[PDB]
Amino acid sequence: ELIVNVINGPNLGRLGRRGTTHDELVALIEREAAELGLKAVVRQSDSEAQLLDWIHQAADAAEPVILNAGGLTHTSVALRDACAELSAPLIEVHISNVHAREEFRRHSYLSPIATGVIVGLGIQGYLLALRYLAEHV
Amino acid sequence: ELIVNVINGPNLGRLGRRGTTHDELVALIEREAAELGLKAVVRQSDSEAQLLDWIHQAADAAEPVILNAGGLTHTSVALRDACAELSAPLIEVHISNVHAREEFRRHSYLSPIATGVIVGLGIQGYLLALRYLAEHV
Amino acid sequence: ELIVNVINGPNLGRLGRRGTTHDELVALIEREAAELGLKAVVRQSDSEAQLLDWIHQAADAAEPVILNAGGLTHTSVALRDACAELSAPLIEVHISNVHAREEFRRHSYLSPIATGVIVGLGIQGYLLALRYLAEHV
Amino acid sequence: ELIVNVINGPNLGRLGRRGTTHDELVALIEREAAELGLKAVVRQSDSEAQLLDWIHQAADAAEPVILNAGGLTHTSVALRDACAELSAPLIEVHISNVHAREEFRRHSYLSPIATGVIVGLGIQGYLLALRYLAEHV
Amino acid sequence: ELIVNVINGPNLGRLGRRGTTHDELVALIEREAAELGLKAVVRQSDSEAQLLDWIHQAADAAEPVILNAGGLTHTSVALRDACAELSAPLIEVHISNVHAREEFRRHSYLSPIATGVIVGLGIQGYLLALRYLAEHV
Amino acid sequence: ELIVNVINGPNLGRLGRRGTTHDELVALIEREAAELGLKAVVRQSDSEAQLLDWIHQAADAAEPVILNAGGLTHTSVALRDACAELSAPLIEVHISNVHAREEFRRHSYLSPIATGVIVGLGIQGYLLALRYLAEHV
Amino acid sequence: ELIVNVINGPNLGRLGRRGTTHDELVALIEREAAELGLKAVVRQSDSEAQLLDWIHQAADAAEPVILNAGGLTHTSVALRDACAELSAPLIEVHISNVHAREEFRRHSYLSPIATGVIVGLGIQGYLLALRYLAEHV
Amino acid sequence: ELIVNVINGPNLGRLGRRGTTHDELVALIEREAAELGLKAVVRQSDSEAQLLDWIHQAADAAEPVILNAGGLTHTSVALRDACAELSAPLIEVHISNVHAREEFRRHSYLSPIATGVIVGLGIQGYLLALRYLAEHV
Amino acid sequence: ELIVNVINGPNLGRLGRRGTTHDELVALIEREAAELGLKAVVRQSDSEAQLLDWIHQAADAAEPVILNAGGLTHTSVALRDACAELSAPLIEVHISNVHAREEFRRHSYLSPIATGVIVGLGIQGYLLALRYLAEHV
Amino acid sequence: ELIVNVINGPNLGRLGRRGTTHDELVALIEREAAELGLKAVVRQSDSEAQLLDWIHQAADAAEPVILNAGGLTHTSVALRDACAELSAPLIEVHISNVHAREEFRRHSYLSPIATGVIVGLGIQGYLLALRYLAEHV
Amino acid sequence: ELIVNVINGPNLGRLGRRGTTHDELVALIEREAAELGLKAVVRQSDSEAQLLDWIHQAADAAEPVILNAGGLTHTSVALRDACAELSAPLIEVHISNVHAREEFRRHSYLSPIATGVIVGLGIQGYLLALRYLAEHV
Amino acid sequence: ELIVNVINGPNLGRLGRRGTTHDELVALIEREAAELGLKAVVRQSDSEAQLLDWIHQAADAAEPVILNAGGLTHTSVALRDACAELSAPLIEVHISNVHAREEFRRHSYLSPIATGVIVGLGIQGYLLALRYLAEHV
Ligand SMILES: O=C(O)[C@]1(O)C/C(=N\O)[C@@H](O)[C@H](O)C1
Ligand SMILES: O=C(O)[C@]1(O)C/C(=N\O)[C@@H](O)[C@H](O)C1
Ligand SMILES: O=C(O)[C@]1(O)C/C(=N\O)[C@@H](O)[C@H](O)C1
Ligand SMILES: O=C(O)[C@]1(O)C/C(=N\O)[C@@H](O)[C@H](O)C1
Ligand SMILES: O=C(O)[C@]1(O)C/C(=N\O)[C@@H](O)[C@H](O)C1
Ligand SMILES: O=C(O)[C@]1(O)C/C(=N\O)[C@@H](O)[C@H](O)C1
Ligand SMILES: O=C(O)[C@]1(O)C/C(=N\O)[C@@H](O)[C@H](O)C1
Ligand SMILES: O=C(O)[C@]1(O)C/C(=N\O)[C@@H](O)[C@H](O)C1
Ligand SMILES: O=C(O)[C@]1(O)C/C(=N\O)[C@@H](O)[C@H](O)C1
Ligand SMILES: O=C(O)[C@]1(O)C/C(=N\O)[C@@H](O)[C@H](O)C1
Ligand SMILES: O=C(O)[C@]1(O)C/C(=N\O)[C@@H](O)[C@H](O)C1
Ligand SMILES: O=C(O)[C@]1(O)C/C(=N\O)[C@@H](O)[C@H](O)C1
Repeated sequence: ELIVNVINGPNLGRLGRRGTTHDELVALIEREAAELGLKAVVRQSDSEAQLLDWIHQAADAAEPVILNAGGLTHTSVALRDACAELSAPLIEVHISNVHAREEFRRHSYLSPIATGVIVGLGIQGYLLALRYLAEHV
Repeated sequence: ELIVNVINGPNLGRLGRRGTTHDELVALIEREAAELGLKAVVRQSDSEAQLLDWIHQAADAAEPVILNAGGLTHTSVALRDACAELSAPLIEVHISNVHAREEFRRHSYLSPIATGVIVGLGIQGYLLALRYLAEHV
Repeated sequence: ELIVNVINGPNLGRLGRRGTTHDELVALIEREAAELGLKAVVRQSDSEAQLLDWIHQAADAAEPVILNAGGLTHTSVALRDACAELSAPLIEVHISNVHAREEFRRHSYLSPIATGVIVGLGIQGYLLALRYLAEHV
Repeated sequence: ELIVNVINGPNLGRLGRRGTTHDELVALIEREAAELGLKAVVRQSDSEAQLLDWIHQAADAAEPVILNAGGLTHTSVALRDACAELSAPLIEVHISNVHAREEFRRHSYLSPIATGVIVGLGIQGYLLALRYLAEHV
Repeated sequence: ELIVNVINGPNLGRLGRRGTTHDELVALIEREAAELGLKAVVRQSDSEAQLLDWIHQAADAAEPVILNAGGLTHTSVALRDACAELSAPLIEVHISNVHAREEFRRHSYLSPIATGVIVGLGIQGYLLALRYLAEHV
Repeated sequence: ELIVNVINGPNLGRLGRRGTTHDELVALIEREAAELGLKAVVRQSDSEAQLLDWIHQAADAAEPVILNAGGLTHTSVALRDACAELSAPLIEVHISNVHAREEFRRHSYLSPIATGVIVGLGIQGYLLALRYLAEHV
Repeated sequence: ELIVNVINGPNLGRLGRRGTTHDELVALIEREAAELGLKAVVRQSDSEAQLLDWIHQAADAAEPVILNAGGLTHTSVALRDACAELSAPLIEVHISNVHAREEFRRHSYLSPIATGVIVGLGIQGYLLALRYLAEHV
Repeated sequence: ELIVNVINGPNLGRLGRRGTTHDELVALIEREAAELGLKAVVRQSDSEAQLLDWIHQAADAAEPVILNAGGLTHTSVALRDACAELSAPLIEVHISNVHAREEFRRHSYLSPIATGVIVGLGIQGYLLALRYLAEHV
Repeated sequence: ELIVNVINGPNLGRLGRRGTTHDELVALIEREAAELGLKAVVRQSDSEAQLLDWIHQAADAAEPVILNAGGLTHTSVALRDACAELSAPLIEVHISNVHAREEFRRHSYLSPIATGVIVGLGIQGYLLALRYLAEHV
Repeated sequence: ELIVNVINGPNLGRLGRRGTTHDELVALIEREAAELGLKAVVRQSDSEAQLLDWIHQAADAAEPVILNAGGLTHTSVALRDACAELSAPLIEVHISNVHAREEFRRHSYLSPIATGVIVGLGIQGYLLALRYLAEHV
Repeated sequence: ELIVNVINGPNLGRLGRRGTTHDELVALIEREAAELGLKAVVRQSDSEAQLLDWIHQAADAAEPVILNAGGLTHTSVALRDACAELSAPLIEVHISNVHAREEFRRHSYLSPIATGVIVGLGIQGYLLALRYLAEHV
Repeated sequence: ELIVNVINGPNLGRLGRRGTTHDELVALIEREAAELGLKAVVRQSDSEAQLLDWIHQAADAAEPVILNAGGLTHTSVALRDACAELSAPLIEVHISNVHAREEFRRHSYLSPIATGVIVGLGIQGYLLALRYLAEHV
């Protein structure tokens, strides 16, 4: 199927003063998706409720999700539970290597329900997640 | 007093694809409340802030609350603290038996401040909570 | 610099039925700030996303922050991460002595990134935080 | 006919700090109406213009009105004139015995155009007004 | 000057079920004004505050006012006081002969500050008020 | 307590064409309040319903009120009744000496429930009311 | 009575690229109405629901209607039924001679309930409909 | 299941000047539904698009529908097609006996896809449709 | 010219529960358009008035239209008439073979004014319509 | 053609404290237009963008324009360029004799593209511009 | 009089990346005003129309204005003309020494109508303008 | 970097009646950008303030700008000053050869601060500006 949802959570709108901005990340993702024959829909919110609604829509549409949940990765049971309804693949992405950072960042509520997880590969992590989904149609 | 607040948290709007829908649950609750001589006000949100506001209103009105907080049961100190202001009974309800599921679901921030807790009895749990409140006027 | 942000999180709007109201707290802070030659901007929200936006603005303006995050003190990685972007001082304040209360309240995601922390001194804690910032220009 | 309008004027939203709240009053009225085979539509406003619009709608629908106009009972010719257009019964209700209070409260612009008046019987006054209308179909 | 304000108060929107409707009254006034070389601006509200704002605008513009205040004729000091600021003529109009009706309708807060008063001549009263203003330029 | 509410009713927005404007009056009040160690919150409306809501808020906050109700002084039972709920002092102020004017202005629905009344001292009346409240803490 | 409603349906906003524009048509109608001692209220919509609401208002006001329903002439039972409630005359107008065009345009749901019908006389058809209504008062 | 949707189309808001009003019809339906152990959700629109959305929601919820489509009964393929998605029963209702009226009213796009059809039994037709659905659970 | 409008009418938003969703259809169209050197603007509405406005815009821009009008294909003269203003090609598309279905679906108000018509080729019908327009520049 | 646009730019809303107000000017223009068999549409804005939009509409409608651009007369190339699209006459009007004032006011970006220019004849300048257009049909 | 308007034009919201921010400038001005016994109202816009409205309000209130018009200093006749209506002092301020910069910045439309002008003294220029107005009451 | 801003000023929305429309220009730019590996964000406004905000965003994002400012090219110091904050390249584009037209069009406030300028090459000028930026990364 063509459509892949890329959903970014809290503080990811701040990319590029936290070099690559979130707008630039959207552009990079869109270009790579077109190359792969996909259509990427990229969304970012600091609101858990908004993220939940986007995940609910992806469940109702049976669309795959690439999710970088920011701080809610480590803290939100609610976001996990929304993701548990997804029928298509869920790929967890983090820009930083969360396993090399504070202890609290080494625990994810999403990893057990995700198909797979990419961390520490920068923004290329998103592009690699897209290529997985393209080669897994 | 006639009025009981029934407040549902994250992902409870998704009932009936997660058979009984949330609209149907509202109908069942309303019917049982009328039978018991009560009026039930049933509300659902995926927003912690919205849930907090509803709990604040119930505190200011000295109205009892039946609360199924969804994932925030396990995670939100803020929701607990809002519930601590309530003067009337607080009944915690979960549809599933949270004690039979993942370890993280066996811990609730609400149970220590609730009057009581019903889990694992399905949607009938709400109806049983209503009957407690009716027989405790 | 003149401006200091005072940001209150969940349930702090309920001060004075939880004697001093939040409006009164704003007045007290404003008066003390004028005495110190500062301008205080006091804001309160029960919404994590709203708190994040206010912290983002303070980062972009290089303004100091006095933050009483309420229940999110103990639970929100996202709020921590927003505060990590601040270049000016961050002073954590709690009205109650959180170290004398439930175990879960003795852990803060903010303390490790804050300049300093004041707890248990009541509403005067805010005024003392302001005086620190004034004497540290 | 099934429908009865119950219209409350200024300060009646403050019931229960001025024990029974306005929400509770609505619940009590609704329950009694169902028992009587009626449907009660209960509305409250501190705005004369809003009350006038509700009375205008009841005139256009030929629906009966139970009206507790609050302070406007004693002061508003405009509200009287709107009520003069009603074709169905108008029942004036006051919770307090207005004849036992200040002199200005013993004069009503509505009493001369009302079918009848109940005062001093508490919130039961509304329920008794409903029973009149039910037995007068 | 060309412009005359015609301002109708409470219950005057109900003309023609209380034969001529308020829309028809506007049409009649507009036609007569054009014949007289004037421009009539006709407005109606059940809101005292709205009437006050229209009178305030006419004061700031030094425009004459034809005012049929409905029930507020007999009751509103506030409307009187707004009219006291007018520099151009104020003509009070009532469709019915208020002196032939209930005692309370025979007292007007506006008559002492009006240039003159027309009552009991029907809707033609407005047209006669316009002709006064035209012949008094 | 720091906060005092100053509430102006109908036509008081027109000050300074009815020299000192309402904006200027707000400035004068704010300055005097700061001198006295108070915070003044000054509001004006031509809407009775809006005034009622502001008085309701002051009742719920146990804050004192300085009220110049304009024409509603003489006419509104509803405004009186809202003021009767206040627990802190109510000071009635009029700029003009109402006892030297028309007979209808010599009767107030508010005076019997007010702590005290200042009339005829101009805009300084407000400043004197503030000084009373400051010396009565 | 002065008021006549002129109601245009789908595609009539496109006049003057489909020479005379709809704005110009409104102007022509208004001028002719003034000459005849009438007031014309001219409205156009591509929305059936909006047309229905305008017809409902004309029924409640007992005002005559000149209706050029565009394509809905041939297709809408709902519009017919709304027009059946009118007590004053209904004049059907079409700019083009619908009887000289496609077969489907030679059938109207409105003609059987209209007083009369004018087709093929251009925009003058509206002006002639107005003159009928003026001479039939 | 408890919930039944009752959907009324064009001109059904005009009931009771076209004796029983639409508000009264809602009341009658609600009462009968409660007696039968159901919950009725009654909606009316003159907009085809709005009716389509309500039918779409009933399809997604697998809820039964009682539909009186007004004039669109005879004309709308789109409404038919929306109803074809319903999995629960569809009961077509008309207040009037459409088979005794104009020829065009004797053809329905909905009858072939409806479970059954009630016509000519007045407003009781709705109540009888509800009783069918209750006895067919 | 680059731009082609693809306009879908009633019930086409329901694709993929009526496998391919409307979002997916948009993606497929966009990709094929880019391959052909075109830009496709894809819009869907259940509102006739909205469809009319989109067709009006395409007329004013002299842009070609691919139109799948859903049920309005068979019923709307208004939509036909809007399409008659188009100067660029109009291609009618239906996913299903309408000639193999109910008799009423074998009649189209659009076919006589369309350049051409594709039916029964699924969603590929849209892509084939795009390729026609690209090879006809 | 009947319609003439009269467009006023910055500071022209302030007429009558800068005797005749802008409202009065509108009235005078409307009356003169009716006498001449025209319809005048009079608009005023302090926003260049708003003026541009009004000129764009007049270009699309092939309607004549009487333009008093205020200060933008001397400064705005953008307004000139919008006026260059007009096909019907453009008449430039100024109330004051701009040639007798500061040097900067003696240069207009509009005069070279206008049909003609009237200055220094007061508000009658507009009426004379209207009479030109009427006699030039 | 207490009130002074401080109005900033285009690009002045960008202060502190173009050290002192606009928020900080507001704070500095407010503090200095309080010291001088004044109340400063500080506003900034990139919209000429918005600046014009603020100047219009200051004219109607007979309040003094400190104006740093940004680029419109050199270009806007409209802003000049609005300022010409002011009866109280107008003080022109620029942060930079405009006489040391490009030739076009050495010409101001405002200087000839201003009381006086301060340039090149930084943000202190505003504070010095305030002190002028305070010593000139 | 991928993103380039293309910003069009006054009257550029009117392209294609002033053959290629603004929508078509957007399409052409988008296609060329994709070919070059860029993402173009194309915006048009007749509002100087809106253009300023878009330039401010591009400054904060360190994104390059292709700017065709329309008439403001020749007149706006404010727009120049906003562009002076840009750190990435600024390319000035005009469709027409401004040096062959009126004298006032041969002067630009933007040229001295732009990297470079393209005029007179039609809409291809934008595409050539994009190719510069792509080859200058
Ligand atoms: O490295 C990442 O992508 C992160 O998701 C960014 C975060 N917030 O935006 C973190 O909280 C996190 O642990 C890692
Ligand atoms: O079983 C329940 O009712 C739950 O509250 C549902 C949840 N979210 O909606 C859970 O997160 C939960 O643990 C149990
Ligand atoms: O004592 C405080 O100031 C607290 O921040 C208040 C809280 N919510 O408003 C707490 O959750 C907390 O632990 C302490
Ligand atoms: O007793 C009552 O019900 C009253 O209507 C309440 C009032 N306001 O809410 C009064 O002003 C009144 O006289 C009595
Ligand atoms: O006769 C009139 O015109 C009146 O103003 C109508 C009223 N309300 O609309 C009255 O209250 C009145 O006394 C007379
Ligand atoms: O003198 C005053 O302050 C007054 O309150 C002003 C009024 N309206 O604004 C009056 O109606 C009044 O009697 C006195
Ligand atoms: O000729 C007319 O006036 C028409 O009503 C115009 C139409 N739409 O605007 C038609 O559909 C029609 O048949 C005739
Ligand atoms: O009799 C009915 O219920 C009808 O549905 C009412 C209609 N519109 O509201 C008709 O168009 C119809 O044929 C019958
Ligand atoms: O097959 C199609 O594409 C159709 O247009 C779909 C419809 N509604 O969405 C029909 O009403 C139709 O006849 C065919
Ligand atoms: O005299 C006029 O009509 C003017 O257009 C008024 C102005 N602004 O409203 C001027 O700027 C002008 O030069 C003349
Ligand atoms: O130096 C100043 O304060 C200026 O007003 C700032 C400007 N825009 O914000 C200029 O255009 C200017 O010439 C000087
Ligand atoms: O030729 C161009 O692109 C121009 O920028 C268009 C204009 N407005 O849209 C002009 O004012 C201009 O001089 C040239």
